[PDB]
Amino acid sequence: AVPYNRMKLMIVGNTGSGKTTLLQQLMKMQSATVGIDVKDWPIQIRDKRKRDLVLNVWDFAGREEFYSTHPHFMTQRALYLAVYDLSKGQAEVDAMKPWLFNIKARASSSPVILVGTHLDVSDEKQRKACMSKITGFPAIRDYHFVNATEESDALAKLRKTIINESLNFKIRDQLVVGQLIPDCYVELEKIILSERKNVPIEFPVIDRKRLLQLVRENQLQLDENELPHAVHFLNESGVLLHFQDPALQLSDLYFVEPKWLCKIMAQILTVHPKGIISRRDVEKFLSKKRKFPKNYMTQYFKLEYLLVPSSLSDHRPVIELPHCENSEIIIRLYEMPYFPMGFWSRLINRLLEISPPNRRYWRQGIYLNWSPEAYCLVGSEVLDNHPESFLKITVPSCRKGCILLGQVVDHIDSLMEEWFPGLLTLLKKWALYSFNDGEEHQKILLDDLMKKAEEGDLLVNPDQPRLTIPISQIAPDLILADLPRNIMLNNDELEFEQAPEFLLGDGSFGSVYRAAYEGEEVAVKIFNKHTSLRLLRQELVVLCHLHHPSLISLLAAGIRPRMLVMELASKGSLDRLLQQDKASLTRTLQHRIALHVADGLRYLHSAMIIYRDLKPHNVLLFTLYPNAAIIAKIADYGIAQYCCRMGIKTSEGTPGFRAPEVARGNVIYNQQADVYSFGLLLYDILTTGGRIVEGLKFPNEFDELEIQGKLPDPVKEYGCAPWPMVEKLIKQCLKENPQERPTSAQVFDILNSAELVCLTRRILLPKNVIVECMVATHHNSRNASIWLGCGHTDRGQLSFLDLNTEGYTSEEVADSRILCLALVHLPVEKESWIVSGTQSGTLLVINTEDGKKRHTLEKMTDSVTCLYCQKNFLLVGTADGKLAIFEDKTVKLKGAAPLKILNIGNVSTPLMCLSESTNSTERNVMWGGCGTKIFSFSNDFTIQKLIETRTAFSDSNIITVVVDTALYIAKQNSPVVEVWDKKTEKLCGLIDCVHFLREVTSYSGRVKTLCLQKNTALWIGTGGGHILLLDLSTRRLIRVIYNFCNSVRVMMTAQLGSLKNVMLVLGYNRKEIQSCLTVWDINLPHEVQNLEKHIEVRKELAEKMRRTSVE
Ligand SMILES: CCNc1nc(Nc2cc(F)c(C(=O)N3CCOCC3)cc2OC)ncc1C(F)(F)F
Ligand SMILES: Nc1nc2c(ncn2[C@@H]2O[C@H](COP(=O)(O)OP(=O)(O)O)[C@@H](O)[C@H]2O)c(=O)[nH]1
Repeated sequence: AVPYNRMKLMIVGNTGSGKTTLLQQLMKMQSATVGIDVKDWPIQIRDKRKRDLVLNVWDFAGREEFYSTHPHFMTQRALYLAVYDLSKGQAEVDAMKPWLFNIKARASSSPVILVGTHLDVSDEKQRKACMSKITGFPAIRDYHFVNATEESDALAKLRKTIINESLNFKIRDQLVVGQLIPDCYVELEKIILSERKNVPIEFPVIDRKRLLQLVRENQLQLDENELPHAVHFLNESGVLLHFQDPALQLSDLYFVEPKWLCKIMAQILTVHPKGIISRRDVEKFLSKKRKFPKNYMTQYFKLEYLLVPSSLSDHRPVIELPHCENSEIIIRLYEMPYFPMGFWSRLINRLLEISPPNRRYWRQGIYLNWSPEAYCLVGSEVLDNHPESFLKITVPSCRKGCILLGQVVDHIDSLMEEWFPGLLTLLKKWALYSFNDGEEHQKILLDDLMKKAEEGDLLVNPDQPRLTIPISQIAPDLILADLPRNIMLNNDELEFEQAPEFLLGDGSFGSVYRAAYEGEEVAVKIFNKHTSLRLLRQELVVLCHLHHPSLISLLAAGIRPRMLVMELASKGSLDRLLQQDKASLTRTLQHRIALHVADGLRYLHSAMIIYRDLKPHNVLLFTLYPNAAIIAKIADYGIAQYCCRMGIKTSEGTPGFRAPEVARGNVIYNQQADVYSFGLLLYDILTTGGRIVEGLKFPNEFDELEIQGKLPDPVKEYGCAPWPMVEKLIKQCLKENPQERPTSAQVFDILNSAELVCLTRRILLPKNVIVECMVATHHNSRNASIWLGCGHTDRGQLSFLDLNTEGYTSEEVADSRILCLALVHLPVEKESWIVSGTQSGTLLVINTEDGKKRHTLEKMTDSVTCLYCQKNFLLVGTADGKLAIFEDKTVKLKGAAPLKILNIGNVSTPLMCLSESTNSTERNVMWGGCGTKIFSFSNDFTIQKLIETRTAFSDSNIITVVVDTALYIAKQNSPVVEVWDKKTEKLCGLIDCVHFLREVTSYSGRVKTLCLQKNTALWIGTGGGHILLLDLSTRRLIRVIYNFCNSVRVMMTAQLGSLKNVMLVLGYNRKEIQSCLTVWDINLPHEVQNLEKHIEVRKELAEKMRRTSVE
């Protein structure tokens, strides 16, 4: 709680007025001030206990050219002077009036002194009357007309004033110098002083990390929670500058020397018509520790062939209207008292769109000429013999000019709705009509012409009814004549009813009743009585130009009852289907309704439009049939506003579905503040809308989640089944730093995957415990438990992961490394038993239910390499290839050998690829291999086929075999898989692995696992971490799957929750190993096709719509 006494002064001094001269004479070569020039000014008041008053003084430059960049520095908590000469007379105060008017809106809680200058040649008696009449214009406390350069002025009353304002001037009833601010704040300021000396001279900036390091490094005791509050406070007193604005993206940097930013305009001013200059090559001529000075972020200065408005000429150029007649041209008018500082800059910027041409943009008017058919001379014409100012648009009275005027007036009214609120009141529109051509123009304000037209669009001369002028060619914005002629109401062919029964939703400003239009069914959106035409145009700027097959469409629009006919969504909104038909949302439809909305948002954000209102009641469905082309459109663009790279300043949003910065409306967000609403939609789709009704209880609890943002784990509490690939969106596109969210194209891309609609679970075993052999549970009904054979320790462990609970309940039952496992499921006597094959060569046996039933079978001659489980025959393969046959009747027997060894090889030949077939169900076609030699056998235990494979990678032993109609053979470190036919016993195909991997990439394209789906496709798992979804048919590649693992160890097919079709996968993360277990849904090969055909369908739809729309 330390005292802090340092206020800021802003002498806004016009040119020639001697603001610098008065400051110099007050604070005890003066060519001009090129921009702001900040100084300090210490003083000690006469009172003994008077706080040390030091005024951070800004000697604001006053040439008109600089004005466009001024308002961004005029902030609150500052006493604005004003300086106008008196040798000019009553004209000088009139010329100073715009400055006071601009102060009146940029900061109106700031006291304003007002001081003349150069009283040596003044006539005070005249100007005193109008100066008193000045006291809309803010609280000009006290005029203090004073001398020029000598010392005969009591203007030091400023000090007096401010020390009164030390407690009179009250930001929220506080004291500007008496704020009991913590000592950590002042310590931050103290270290900022030295940081300004340490920071590069021509590159003043510090990052966040350095600030966070020095906070604790110098024992400040400052917490990270109040740290942004501390930054904001110091920015208020003006010792540093920080731009929280997400649209600017400069939230990372911190500016320590505010004396530098003020002069960047001056420097860049003097780095063919102006506003055209070469690339900003001067960005590297300085220190510039980046590819720009002080960071790469200079070019984001909202104050590359260059355009700058400040240096634009101030004379109306030599441009003549192609036509001249009262009948042939419309002219709109806006009556405004004072052009806000920085208007024409924003206007030129916004009107540098060329998609609604020889230009001629001067400092106070754009000009856009396509041809003698259509031009739009937006320009300032104060020549009215009146004090106020007129902004006038001029267009030719043909339909092309109407389509131009009706868009220019929307863009101007969006400028004046987002950036300049104070004007709208002061703003007063006008339309210029004339009955008999040649006579002068007669004006009528717009609020009256709108009603005169609503009554009837045949505007009558009040003097004599013999003259008639249609409201079309005088003001076609009001009667909706500037619209493509395909969309126009035809009320004869419309039969709506406003009755209660025929009602649908009620989306905020309006209602939507169903009706008939041409014979089909439609959704007539008649507006309320208290609704302005501006909202109609705000929706008809989006609904009549953009065409996309995931956005709602317009069938008509008319001004008589002010409706908007739109196509009907038969199946209902997303909310009314996420509260009733809960069980109709499968895992496919839940992804289609999130892909179509993402595509809609992509097309929106690609036309410079922000939606801002992505609720779950503005996602309409058309057909719940999971496999279609147009499932989910978007509707209710009631507050959708244009959004360039500059950003938006208003704050509209339904409480609970807003970005974190939208709620704190002080900052200016951008298009990427919408992806948060989409993430919230995705969180409300994943959990079947539980959050909706939970937020319905309390509006404060509904809005805290967009302010506090403590969202639960959706899989834990709400009960939803795990979707472990979309939970990487919901946990990514819900962040707090807007720069770190995925862009809309990048969240459409992540959602345009067949993996996401598949990876169905994902488990990570504990740190550095590894699996080498997996076996599922054949019961599939007791629970979802999958025993795993560990291999990390020298001894052998037998873990048992339980899939639904994720509890790794390992155990140590083996002495040596565990190599193979198998589950014998005999309903006879309820004998479900798991046996294993150790690297030592013993067949350990364990019962699932019995905690201790270790009936260790008679150990084989050598180690164990594989095992296989109607026919309940156990076929054990040793490293010698001495295949053994046990039996299921000896499950209780503790050590035995039921049948004889069918030895087919020696110790040199390792035998582990045993497999059966799904063709004809006859186990007699069991295949396999002993060493570098394939073989088969049957129940007769005879070798009915031995096919040696001795014919660089062609000299390796066998690993896996699968048999549906041919043979597939993998061998150790083989980029190929040697195919064989079971009829000719000859090698037919050679499916090269790395050849296929060449599209995604001493190549580690190994083959460490292999599986074969029933009759659809292969799953070839590569030791490099890829899953080759090879098509079984002839050669086609469905998809290669990667970027989730580093080495796939084992793969197999299992069953979960009494339903089949899951594909377990056990993978390495390569000495730190994180053994991972994905569980795919084996519908994946048919999915990659169905999804790709769907996408390719609607992309054709989107192109047929957009291309034809140009006509
Ligand atoms: C904001 C909703 N607007 C629309 N809504 C619809 N369709 C429906 C919306 C619904 F919600 C329900 C519904 O389930 N209801 C239950 C009772 O309460 C409301 C009606 C039924 C719909 O069509 C049959 N079509 C077009 C529109 C658009 F405005 F976009 F044109
Ligand atoms: N009329 C008049 N002008 C003065 C007097 N003393 C200084 N000036 C002018 O006032 C100017 C300073 O005005 P300033 O606010 O810095 O103008 P800016 O640089 O364009 O913003 C100097 O350039 C002087 O030429 C004076 O006694 N009478």
